[PDB]
Amino acid sequence: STGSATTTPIDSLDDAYITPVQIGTPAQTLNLDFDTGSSDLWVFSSETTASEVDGQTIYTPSKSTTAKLLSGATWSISYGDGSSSSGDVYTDTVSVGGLTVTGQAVESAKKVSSSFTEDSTIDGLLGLAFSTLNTVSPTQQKTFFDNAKASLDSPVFTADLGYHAPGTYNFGFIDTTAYTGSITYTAVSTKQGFWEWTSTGYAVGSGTFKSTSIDGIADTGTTLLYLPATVVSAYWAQVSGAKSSSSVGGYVFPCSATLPSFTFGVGSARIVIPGDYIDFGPISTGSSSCFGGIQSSAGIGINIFGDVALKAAFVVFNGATTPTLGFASK
Ligand SMILES: NCc1ccc(C(F)(F)F)cc1
Repeated sequence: STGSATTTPIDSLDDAYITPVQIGTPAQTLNLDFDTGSSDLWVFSSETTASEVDGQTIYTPSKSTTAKLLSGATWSISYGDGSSSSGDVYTDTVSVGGLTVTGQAVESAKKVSSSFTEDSTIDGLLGLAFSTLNTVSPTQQKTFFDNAKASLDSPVFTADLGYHAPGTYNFGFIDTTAYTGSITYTAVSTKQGFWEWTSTGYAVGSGTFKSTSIDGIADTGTTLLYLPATVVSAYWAQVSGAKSSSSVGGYVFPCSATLPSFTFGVGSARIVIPGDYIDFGPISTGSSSCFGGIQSSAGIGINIFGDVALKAAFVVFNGATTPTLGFASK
């Protein structure tokens, strides 16, 4: 079997992408943030504290004839930006773009952090990292991808994120019309539970390519590109008037500037991020200072190839017994 679903930016800056997901019988459609950096499927629900819900669509297990309380199971998660949520666990039927999994753990949020509350467009997260990171206790639960793996034609899913435009998540097949050239595959380490790989180097604009190993994770759930301080300094040095701001918390640049492209290496191949992808607009309404899409990972402890990088490519998440990551130009 296969599945295919359209993913849509939640705002004009591509801060995140939402994908419709059908949960329960009869179907309750929620717009979830597909996150290859986490491994929990959690949703706003009828159990969420009422003051913590502001316009989200909620999952109501009592209206689903296939929902089953997973007795005694709880979950609690904290993301790298300080966000947090927790609750109990149901099992139910979950369908993504025609692909159906029965008995999927659906984690019902009783408490959500303020970050999720003030984002009315995101009804929950669908984790697509490895199941070792799932937070359900005492019995760890499998991700949607892991549960679907057996019935998929191929144990892969692909991310084709658009720049200020809709994109596609495909499950079980590789759309050979969605990219140009060849797909370059590279090895994945699962030791930390992430889609972790090693980039072979970088270049700024039309400058020389610097061969150097950059270990990082492919994370559709992170907006920006977080790279070591040496790389990020070399990039912003080429932008007149750019500077690292302590009050803003990162590199800003004059909105009048034009940004150079950024190239990262995948084996012997190169993926070019257009300079326009790195512009995240004024730091405040009316400001002439703009926020940069490439920031330092020094405060995070891990390099993150977020949406800024992934939307420049067609990305294959190959969940075979030896997992690999595929990158192609598009
Ligand atoms: N997108 C999920 C996510 C968020 C943060 C991290 C961090 F901070 F631990 F690297 C990993 C994964």
